[PDB]
Amino acid sequence: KVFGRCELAAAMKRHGLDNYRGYSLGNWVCAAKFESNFNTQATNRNTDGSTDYGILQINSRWWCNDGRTPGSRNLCNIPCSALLSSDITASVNCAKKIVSDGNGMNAWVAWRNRCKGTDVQAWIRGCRL
Ligand SMILES: [Cl-]
Ligand SMILES: [Cl-]
Ligand SMILES: [Cl-]
Repeated sequence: KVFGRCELAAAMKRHGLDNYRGYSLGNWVCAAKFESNFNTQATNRNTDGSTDYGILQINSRWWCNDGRTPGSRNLCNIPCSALLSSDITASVNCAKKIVSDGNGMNAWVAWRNRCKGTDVQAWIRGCRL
């Protein structure tokens, strides 16, 4: 599923991400934009052989199992394929664990490089939330 911007903002809001660990909703929408272009089916292979999955490009190196990332962990206790669903529940629940891990949203390289410190409120402008 390719979410509309406000569609995803509303989905993220109802799933409890607005100000989760102090990150306003626009931060999450911005991260999703640059990680996946709002596409739940986004996947990308990393140089180390792990793969990023879904709307927030969650990495099999640590967070999910895909059976093809040797020596990795599965800290969200989920198949990586669950992170590709049209329903963002699994991705959101796992994201909550990731952002609580120590470095906050810096865990998402695209957030650090493209969202952090910017006017992220613009990402939820005009949205019915
Ligand atoms: Cl957009
Ligand atoms: Cl915001
Ligand atoms: Cl933080």
